[PDB]
Amino acid sequence: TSKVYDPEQRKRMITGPQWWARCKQMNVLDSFINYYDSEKHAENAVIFLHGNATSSYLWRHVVPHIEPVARCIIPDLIGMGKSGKSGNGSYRLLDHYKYLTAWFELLNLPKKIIFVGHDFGAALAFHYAYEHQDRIKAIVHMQSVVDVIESWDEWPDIEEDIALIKSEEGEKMVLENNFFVETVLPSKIMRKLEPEEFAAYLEPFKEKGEVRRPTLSWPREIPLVKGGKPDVVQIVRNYNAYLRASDDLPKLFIESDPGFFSNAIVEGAKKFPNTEFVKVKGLHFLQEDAPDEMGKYIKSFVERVLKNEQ
Ligand SMILES: O=C(Cc1ccc(O)cc1)Nc1ncc(-c2ccc(O)cc2)nc1Cc1ccccc1
Repeated sequence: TSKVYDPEQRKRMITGPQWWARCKQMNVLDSFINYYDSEKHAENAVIFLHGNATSSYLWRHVVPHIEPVARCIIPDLIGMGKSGKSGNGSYRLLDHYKYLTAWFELLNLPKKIIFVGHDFGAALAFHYAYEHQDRIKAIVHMQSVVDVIESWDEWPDIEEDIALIKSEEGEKMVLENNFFVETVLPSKIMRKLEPEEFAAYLEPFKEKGEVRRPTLSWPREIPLVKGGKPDVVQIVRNYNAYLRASDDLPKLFIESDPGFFSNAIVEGAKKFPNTEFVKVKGLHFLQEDAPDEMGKYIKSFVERVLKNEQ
């Protein structure tokens, strides 16, 4: 089976260099963060968090829809995109969280922040919210790490694949063969990316070896109760319980159709009260198939949240 280019994409296409020229770099702890900042309307802040294999580039066609209503800030996570590397070479969830929260404290953020999370980027937003429950205005999430994996009731039995990624054979798949960037990323986009678009995802991880570590450390953080990292499992248990009780926190979930393990994620997402559910066509990286529909849904949601707090 093959995929085809979107014939109208090249006229709107934003290349890697075009995106990176719109970004800025700032020191954060012992390293630095590359990020996009739309600057205007700073009384609110909408922070977009990518997950594994991607970078701020993922949001490039989504964010213009929201910039007119609120300041939009989009980082490259540490070790990813054009950001600096982690000082100790470690890329666990808490390593990312350490750099991400240090970056927040330098951005002049409002008291209450809006988060937009994908993949493990949503796990970071959820953990931040659990630890700063008075700093959260709204949360948008999608194809997200919503809860632990405790059984195969909703999740397909992925045990054999998890054992693979945790093995030395999985390490070679990532560090030598770039599995998540070269294979998973295009497999989980419906359209075919333009060559320049794939090149922007490939560029941080173009060289073999240890530079690819973040794309191996992320799946090894999976919150599988039996065999997962117990510190990550606890983080996810804690913020899941918080989210299930957060009746007063308005949320938006963008379902992807047919998505990627969608059923398990939706069933977890349904347990969080005050969630508006919308749906777009896509797989895992739904930003690359329905960015304008997503941007419009997010814009209306933010507008509604702002109008009803006032
Ligand atoms: O890594 C995870 C973590 C997770 C996600 C959601 C959740 O409720 C609990 C834990 N899941 C995962 N589990 C399996 C695979 C996977 C499976 C097969 C394959 O060929 C490639 C990747 N990928 C992933 C990455 C992923 C999927 C969906 C949403 C976020 C992150």
